[PDB]
Amino acid sequence: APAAVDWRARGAVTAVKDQGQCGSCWAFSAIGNVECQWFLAGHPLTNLSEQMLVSCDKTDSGCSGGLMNNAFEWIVQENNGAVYTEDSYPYASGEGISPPCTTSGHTVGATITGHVELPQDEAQIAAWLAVNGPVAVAVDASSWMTYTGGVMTSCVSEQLDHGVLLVGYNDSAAVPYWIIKNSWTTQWGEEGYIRIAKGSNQCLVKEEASSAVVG
Ligand SMILES: */C(=C\S(=O)(=O)c1ccccc1)[C@H](CCc1ccccc1)NC(=O)[C@H](CCCNC(=N)N)NC(=O)N1CCN(C)CC1
Repeated sequence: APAAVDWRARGAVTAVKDQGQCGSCWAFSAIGNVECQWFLAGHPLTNLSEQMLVSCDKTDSGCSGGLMNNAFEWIVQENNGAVYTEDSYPYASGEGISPPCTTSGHTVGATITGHVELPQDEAQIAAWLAVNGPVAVAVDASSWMTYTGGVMTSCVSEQLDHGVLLVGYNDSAAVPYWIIKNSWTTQWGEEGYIRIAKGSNQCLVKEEASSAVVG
């Protein structure tokens, strides 16, 4: 695989978002993945709707949490692959209350045909990401509360509790690392991103890795 990949440098990753006071991290992870996959299929980079998932995906629990794999399956099986634009279905749950699901009035921004669940293997995930783009991952982020920068090497790795987006890696660095897009504003971490060490299953990053499929 390439020594290092950074999909942000390639124009494939939208701005860092803010879930607000809502446990919708799973929807931010799934949507960020779709955004990147849609771009990488040759379409313009477009913000898509986390609210669609939070309000309408009843196999998940809105501001009380969810699974990115459930979100991808909902999009395909219950929403015929359609993912609405952010502009037409804007985020409204930042104070913890998700408005009721609505269908009419929204504009489809992207379409997916399925999703893949990747091996629980950091090298295989990296190699897949280099060719196929950013990957949704579940992590234990309990120990991320005071992170302000650097490569994390003792992430508490005990219980999957958060969903984020792998956007790159660097195997050439002194301490190889993953580059992760979080959804806690750009004031958190490294302009909204975190680097965790790569090779040691930091934060259980290998355990629940997946991606939408476009086309
Ligand atoms: C989002 C995580 S967070 O950004 O809120 C956060 C904050 C501080 C530290 C760490 C993370 C979301 C929070 C859901 C929540 C739960 C209780 C009270 C209030 C909000 N976490 C998740 O949605 C989580 C994502 C991991 C998916 N993978 C997995 N669980 N194997 N999933 C769930 O929380 N979740 C899914 C499973 N279901 C049985 C329980 C709820």
